[PDB]
Parts: sequence; structure tokens; C-alpha cells
Amino acid sequence: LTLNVLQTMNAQEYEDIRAAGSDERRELTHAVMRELDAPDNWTMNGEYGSEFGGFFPVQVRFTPAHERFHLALCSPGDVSQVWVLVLVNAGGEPFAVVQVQRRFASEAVSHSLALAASLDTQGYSVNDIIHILMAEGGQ
Amino acid sequence: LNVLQTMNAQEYEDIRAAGSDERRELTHAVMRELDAPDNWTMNGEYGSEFGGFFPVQVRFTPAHERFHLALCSPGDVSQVWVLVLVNAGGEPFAVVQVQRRFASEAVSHSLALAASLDTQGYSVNDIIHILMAEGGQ
Repeated sequence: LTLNVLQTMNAQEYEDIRAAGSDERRELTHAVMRELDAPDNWTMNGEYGSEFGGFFPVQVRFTPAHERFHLALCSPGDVSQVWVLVLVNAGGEPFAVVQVQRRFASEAVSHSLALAASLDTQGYSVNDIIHILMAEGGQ
Repeated sequence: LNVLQTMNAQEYEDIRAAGSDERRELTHAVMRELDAPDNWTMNGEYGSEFGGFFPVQVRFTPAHERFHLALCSPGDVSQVWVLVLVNAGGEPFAVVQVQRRFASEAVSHSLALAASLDTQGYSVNDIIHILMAEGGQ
């Protein structure tokens, strides 16, 4: 499971690995995470069962230490044809899709995360962080 | 009911954005149109305890908790209502039904069929394949 393999796989092929089993899915999740860089003092966690809702064959969450909000990277599958990066405030609002990608673009995700982090450190509100990330994300 | 059918994805997100009270009222209005099968519970997301992906998200769960279904509203993530079935452990999983416009009776019917098949001892894999046919997926 190289970066190129992760990029060429369609929505059904993501659902196919989830369908193959828990160990197969876990492998896929780790390969996605291996391509990503979590910002300093943030945690990065993948979903291995349905603890994150189970909606996406791969779901990776990135959370700042204070945990006021998180971002979730959601893979192609039955729900969405494209990779989706969302920002969710605790309590569900504000919320936005800040970026969509047709093909897995790893460096782009990590940069948006790096941007989210520094904006957070710099004391920007969640609303302002969403508005900025959407512009950075072409959204 | 008619307002729910008439609202586009962006109005769903505008209500969640307006505030927690406004979102709660929208969640309850959706839930009021639906019927949970006997011995199942129905719960709506009020914050981000179901992930917060959808302006309205309603979960339907049998008491045995081997699996559940979630109805997910239009918004940023999806232009359409989706009904998904999630097994314990995240697999098997499927979208069993998609709706461009909220069809409350069709959701309740799909849920009653899932409950019916489950009692009759169908595997979750088989319930998925059957509900997808019933749901037009």
C-alpha cells in the first residue's frame, strides 16, 4: 500500500478493504496515516471499528491538545466519492468541509493541519480558522 | 414535513450554524416524522457525540446493539439524505438508501424491514443486500 496505490484506488476499492476485515482495514488506515504529519502537540488517531461513526473506510482525526475542536480526514467510499477534510467544533458548531480531494493528496492535508495549528496557537477563533482553511483548501 | 423536503443542503447547514437551539428543533422535527421499530431506540445528535458530520443525524439501534442505522441529512458532506447500516466493529457497512428529498415514510419502512429481517434471523450481510434492493441502491 504505497502512496500511489492510495491515490489510484477508487471509492469501491476503499469499501472493499473495509469489507475484507478488521486487520485489512487497520493496515489501510496505517498506510494513510504514515503519509501524514500530525502537528506538534496534536494527536492523530484512526478509526479501527466504529468509534468515529464508521461512515468512511478510512477516517483519521487530528486533535489539538486542548481538544476544543478536531479535524477529520474522511476517505472515498459509499458515502463520498472524494476525500473530505472537515473541521468540527466540540458541540457540533461551527462545522465545515475545508477541503475536498479527488485523489489522496497527503502533503496538502498535512499543510492544512499545520496551518490550522499555527492559527490556533496564534489565537484565531474557530470561525476564522474555518474561513481561512476553506480559502487555503479551495473550498 | 414539507419544509424539510423543501430545504436544500445549505439551509440544513445554515440551521446548524444558527445555533444549538435551532439545530435541536430541526433534529426533533425530523425525528417526529419517523417511527422507530418496536424494541429499538431513536436518538438524534445534539452536539458532536455522533461525529458532527451532518446537520441532522438520527441513530436507530436495536436493544441487542449488534448493529445500528443512521440517517444523515444533506449539508456540506452530502447533497442527499443517506441511510447507512453500521455493524459492530465498522464492518459490514453500507449506504442502504439515498434520498434527494426527505421521505419520512420510506425511512420508517426501511427500518421496519431491517427489524423484521433481524428477528427472522438474517445475517447483517444479508440485511444489507436486502435493504439496498428495497432502498433502490
